[PDB]
Amino acid sequence: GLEEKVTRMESSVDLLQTRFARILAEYESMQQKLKQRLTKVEKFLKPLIDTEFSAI
Amino acid sequence: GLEEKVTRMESSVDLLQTRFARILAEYESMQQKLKQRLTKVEKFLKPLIDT
Amino acid sequence: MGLEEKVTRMESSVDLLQTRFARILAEYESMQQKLKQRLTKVEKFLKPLIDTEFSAIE
Ligand SMILES: [Zn+2]
Ligand SMILES: [Zn+2]
Repeated sequence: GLEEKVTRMESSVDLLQTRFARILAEYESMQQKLKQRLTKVEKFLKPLIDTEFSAI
Repeated sequence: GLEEKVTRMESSVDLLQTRFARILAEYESMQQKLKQRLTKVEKFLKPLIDT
Repeated sequence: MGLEEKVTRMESSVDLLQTRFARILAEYESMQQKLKQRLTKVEKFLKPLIDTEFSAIE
């Protein structure tokens, strides 16, 4: 019965990794979009930032 | 012998899954707050930033 | 032979799972802190600038 249990556990752990992989992929994809958005904001503001702090 | 080892691996997976669920939940919640904050900021700069 | 072999392989898979994720978790905390710092600088610059130069934007 033990070998049966461990055989099944293999597929269960595989299922878990597949779930995890997708949840992570989605988190990272969103993280990626926030960075892109943030970077556009920083680029847009760069001239204003420099106007406040950097001569010439 | 092997029964106790397998039991211990079941518990490890259990703990790991639980750590994952809770920790990813805390990261997703913080990510939402960052999105909200970024959306406010962008609202100030529209429609200029989009153009 | 079959049983012991599965137990051995399973031990290794579970170790790998736990290590992989300790590593992913470290990258997240790092990228999230950096994102927060960047956003915070933007916010801290933009509020007083709006207030003093571009006031109707609010
Ligand atoms: Zn100025
Ligand atoms: Zn091990």
